[PDB]
Amino acid sequence: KTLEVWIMPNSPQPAEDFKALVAPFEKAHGVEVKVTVLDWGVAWTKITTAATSGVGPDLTQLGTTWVGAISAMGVLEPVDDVLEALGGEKAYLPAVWRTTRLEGARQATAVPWFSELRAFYYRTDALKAAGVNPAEMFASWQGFEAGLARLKASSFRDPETKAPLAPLCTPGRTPRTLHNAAPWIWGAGGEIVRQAGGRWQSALNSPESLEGLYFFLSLAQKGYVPAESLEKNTAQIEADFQAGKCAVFASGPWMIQRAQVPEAKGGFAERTAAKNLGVAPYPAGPKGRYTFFGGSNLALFNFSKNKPLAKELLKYLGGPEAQVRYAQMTGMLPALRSAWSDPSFQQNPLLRTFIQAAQFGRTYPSLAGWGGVENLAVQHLGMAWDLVAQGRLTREALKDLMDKASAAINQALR
Ligand SMILES: OC[C@H]1O[C@@H](O[C@H]2[C@H](O)[C@@H](O)[C@H](O[C@H]3[C@H](O)[C@@H](O)[C@H](O[C@H]4[C@H](O)[C@@H](O)[C@H](O)O[C@@H]4CO)O[C@@H]3CO)O[C@@H]2CO)[C@H](O)[C@@H](O)[C@@H]1O
Ligand SMILES: [Cl-]
Ligand SMILES: [Cl-]
Repeated sequence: KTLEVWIMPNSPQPAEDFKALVAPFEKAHGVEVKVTVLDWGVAWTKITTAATSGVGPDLTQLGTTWVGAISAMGVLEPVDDVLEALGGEKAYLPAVWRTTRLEGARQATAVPWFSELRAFYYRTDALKAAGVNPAEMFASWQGFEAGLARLKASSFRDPETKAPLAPLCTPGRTPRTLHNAAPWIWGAGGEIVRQAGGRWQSALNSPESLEGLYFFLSLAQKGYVPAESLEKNTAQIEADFQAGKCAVFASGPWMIQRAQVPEAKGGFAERTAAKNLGVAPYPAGPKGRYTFFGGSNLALFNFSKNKPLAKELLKYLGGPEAQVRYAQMTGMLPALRSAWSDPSFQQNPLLRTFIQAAQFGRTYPSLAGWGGVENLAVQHLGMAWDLVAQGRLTREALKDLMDKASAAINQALR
């Protein structure tokens, strides 16, 4: 008679934080909530195994980009009633509302839980020593490359590591997602997929998509990303920025919360980076400013034996008080627009920078096939990183890889 909820690791002690969050719900409803944490690397497989077997929790977290795929399997309970109780369409950013459903579907299948978007963390101390004005460096693509050139030339050394800092750390290992690449594709005027003629097709091989992708990967090729970074994944690069190896690195808003937590508690409060932390939005590309905007939603399996209490929990987790409290514990942003006004978010100057970048937030379409698109894109992007690791990424070779990515994506989408 326990409600069961599956979550990902959204906070340093993620189960304890989730239990603290729901204790008022448990007391008001006379029920216990049992939480299971799934690592982000394995969550998709465990959630899809529950969807196919009918054995699983009442509720699951879903990354926003997963909602279409899980909804298309016909295993999610409608939640238009819950979203109505929370304020309906009006209560959310369009970028958040669009993740409540499979695109074109009638009925919502997911409740917004938290939002996140990407921006650049930078070392305030390293840019000052390099003579870089952050407002110029993060204005434009030309600004960004000029600032990296100045950071490469800098004699600055981290006070702890006593060594120079990489201008930019970005991972070169085959990525799990396009989160890092997408702003450069978009800033150039391109897109991952495009809807035309009542079908979706790859646009990764568009002149504009190839422009942004080449710009981004050539920064590594030009000496602004150290060879060692190419051999790392996102978690390893995050550790490198925290350990004082990187002047600039792109991530979500949670690293602000982690900068106030001791290392022994899973943050980096003691590190120089934590004490010299800036944030700047992605620079304007040729065709405008964009960043990846995502987050997580909650879904109810239609095979749950506790749908009535599970919907009350969704209403609780989706509502103002729990919205504020969980974003405070995780370092994410509320999903619910009203909750953004809390002074805990507005008066935090680093998080305010994320708040202002949300105007340029861009999302993926909520497609049934999205996983398969992203998986083919990332496997080809990996091959392009391997060329960067040889100094052999040319425009010709990047186009050849993206034409192959585009053939396989169009096959999958058909
Ligand atoms: O693509 C699916 C989905 O992605 C969402 O973005 C997720 C990322 O997928 C995920 O890798 C990222 O994970 C963070 C996590 O939130 C932090 O809590 C975690 O914090 C760590 C800490 O940084 C570590 O030092 C320590 O080891 O433990 C704690 C956690 O216990 O750091 C990781 C690493 O980046 O979280 C992203 C935001 O949820 C998108 O939002 C969504 O749209 C996509 O659908
Ligand atoms: Cl990438
Ligand atoms: Cl896109």
